[PDB]
Amino acid sequence: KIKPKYAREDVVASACKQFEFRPDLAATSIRTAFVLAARRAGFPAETVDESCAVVRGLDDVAGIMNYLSSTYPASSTEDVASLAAIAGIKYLNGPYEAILDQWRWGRNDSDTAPTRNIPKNPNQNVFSIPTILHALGGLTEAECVALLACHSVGEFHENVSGLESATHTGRRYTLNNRYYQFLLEHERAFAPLTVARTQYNKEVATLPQTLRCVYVKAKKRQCVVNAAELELLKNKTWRELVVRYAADEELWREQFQSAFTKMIESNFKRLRPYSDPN
Ligand code: HEM
Repeated sequence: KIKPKYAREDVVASACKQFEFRPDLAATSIRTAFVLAARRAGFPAETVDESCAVVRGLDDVAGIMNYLSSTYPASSTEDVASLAAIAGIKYLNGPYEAILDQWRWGRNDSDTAPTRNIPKNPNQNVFSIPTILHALGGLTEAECVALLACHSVGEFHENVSGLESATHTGRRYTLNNRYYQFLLEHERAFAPLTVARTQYNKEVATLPQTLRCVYVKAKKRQCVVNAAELELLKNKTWRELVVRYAADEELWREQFQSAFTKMIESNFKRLRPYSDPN
């Protein structure tokens, strides 16, 4: 039955309206697509030292998801969640047109036991970034690198990373290739950041130790990036992709949409090609 009950653009439009009153939840909804995919792949995170696939800071997003599901019953919650992430990209002026046009449906709301992969080294606790990203549907290195431009939007939260009033790149509301340009520009100025225990970050059981920081200007904005994200700039092939995306927005948009689609389809079976229900 090539028969979704609803039009995918209606769900996207309904999520966008929510974002119009809660603009901050667009980027969190995008992060949620990664959280879900990382969890299906066996990489749920406990610490942002590994990735932002932590379960924390998603209450308000779950609020919107519940609204969308009530609004669109008969849809699976997983399908709705992927469309909300896509709506986040749209809201944040990101490239989403191919992702939406090629969107497939039928994601099973399975009741699957959470799994956590175990590193080969007994004294290793965090997985590398390539290990995690490649596993989100079998991504190429180009797709992995393309996906990280989601860090060009959103911000840090006290119950997730343990700090507030910081972003990756100094901006929050445009999802483009500025991420790559930012990393390359400030690569050598990033310094270790100590995240202190405060009365506001108690939800973060173990504060991250690998965060690094630059202050960018007539006031300074605190810009924060994982040491691991920066260390990849030392890898030849990774860096050439960062350099390339910094200069070639068109190429980046293509790879981004291809990666994002693989991610939101990863570890789902029997997804169905979309047909207009009308
Ligand atoms: C795999 C390595 C990754 C690392 C180390 C990492 C690190 C982080 C950190 C520290 C934050 C701040 C979280 C907070 O305090 O709220 C963040 C936020 C965010 N990340 Fe990641 N991340 C990774 C992967 C990804 C991927 C693959 C995506 C998208 C597909 C993504 C999308 C986002 C978005 C949209 C935000 C902002 C969320 C918000 O504003 O609520 N990240 N990331």
